[PDB]
Order: sequence, then C-alpha cells, then structure tokens
Amino acid sequence: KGTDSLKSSIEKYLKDKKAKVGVAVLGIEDNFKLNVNEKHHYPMQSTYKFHLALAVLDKLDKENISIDKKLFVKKSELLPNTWSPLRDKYPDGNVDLSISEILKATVSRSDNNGCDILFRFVGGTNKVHNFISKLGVKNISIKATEEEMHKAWNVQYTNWTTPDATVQLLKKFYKNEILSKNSYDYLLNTMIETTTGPKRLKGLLPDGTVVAHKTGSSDTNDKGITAATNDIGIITLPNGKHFAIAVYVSDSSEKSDVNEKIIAEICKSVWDYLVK
Ligand SMILES: [Cl-]
Repeated sequence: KGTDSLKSSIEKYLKDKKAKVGVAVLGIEDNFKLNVNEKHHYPMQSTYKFHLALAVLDKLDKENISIDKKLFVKKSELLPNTWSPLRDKYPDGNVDLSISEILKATVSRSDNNGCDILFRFVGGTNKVHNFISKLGVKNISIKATEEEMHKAWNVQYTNWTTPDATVQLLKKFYKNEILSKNSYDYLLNTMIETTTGPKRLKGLLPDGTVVAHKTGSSDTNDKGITAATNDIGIITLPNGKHFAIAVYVSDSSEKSDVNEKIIAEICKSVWDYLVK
C-alpha cells in the first residue's frame, strides 16, 4: 500500500513491455522516494547534456566568467550529418558565439555540436565525470562525446547511469545547491523553454503543468532495438510543490510511440498518486 502500491502498479504495467525500463522519483520538498529496476545501468544519450551544463555553469561561476562570453567556433567543429541547429544556423562556422547561445542550443534543442564544443570548454568528458562524482552522486559514467557516440553502436552504452543517481542529481540542482543563483535560474529556464519530448513526461499531464526536463534518444538497430528513449526532470504539482523523476526505456523492441507512451504513462501514474 501507499508507495508500494504504486510500485506494484508500475511493475504490472511493465510486465508485457519489451524493454528494460528504469524509474526513479524523488520528492523535492518532501520524503517521497520511488525506484523501479534501479540497479541496472541505463544509457543516457542526450540526457547527459544536463550534466554537461552543470559543469559549464560551475566553471563559469568559479572563474567569474560571464555567460555572455564569446567563443570562437571553428568550421571543423560544426560537424555535418548530426543534429545541430547551430550548424544549420552557421553553416560556414568560424564564428564567435556566446556561451549562452551555445548552452541554449545544447540543453533546449539537444545540439550535438554544441555539446561537443562545451565538452572542449570544460576540458573533456573526464572533467565532467569528475565534477559530477565530486558532488556526491555516484553511479554516473561519462566517457563519450557526441562525435564519439556517432560511430560504433555500442559507444552509447559507455555513457550510463542509474535512475536514482539522476534523481539525486536533479534534486540537488533544483534546490540550488550546485550553482550560483544566476546560473541556476538560467539553466532551469532553458529546461522549461524546451519543446522536446511533448509525449514523454509531459504527455499525459494536465495542460499548464510546468515541467523542466531534458530528453534523450537513440537510433534503432537492425534487430529492431532502440537503445534509449529517455526523459528526466522536475515536475510541478497542482499545489505548487515539486518532484524529480527519471525514466529510461532501454533496449526496447517496442515501437517508438510505445516507448514514449511508457514514459508518459509511468509519469502519469506517479502524478496521480502524488496529487492524491
Ligand atoms: Cl544549482
């Protein structure tokens, strides 16, 4: 009963789903906690852009560098054949772009080139990994850039996480325990402003529900396996309180609409329990 009933209900929902689904929920201002299939390592995909953002903002805070500081981005950096609004906008590259514009593209629109530019700025994947670990959150592995991930099929598996780790990280962020007030406000806004993943965490929630989130997606291999279909974030309840949730649908044989629906239904079931 109570939380246990919710977990069981979610478990029942997942029994006929041909995927490995991981779930974690953490209440922001209360003691609520939920975990389903927590132990497993789930591939992050674009969800890791959130962590990267924390690292860049943290670097800016420490070095007292403005978010308006411009970085010259070489043409070679704006790789083709990858999702990049930045490349589309600046096809010839060789342009000076503010960190703010780069961050916005990376977090709000999942820009791959933007993510790699930022990884360079903070010093590489290991630096981000260290930064996250040093925050007291274990079980998150960050080893590959977007460029690297676009090669072999199994590179994406090297960027992994447990669901609970994500939720712990989100809560710390949401409570403004990691960055400065200015940086926190900015990142949060970018997370709310996004139009990605409308059928995921947000899909069955009521119109007007504020959700700050970051999506993650993958390709489908020739055996019909979609490696990752993810959505992570902070949701605002009707009473004004919040909860962090992370859902990873991994190694799925299901159709793309089903994978999104799984995230949506699971979130909806959590929401209903929490509202009550
Ligand atoms: Cl923060």
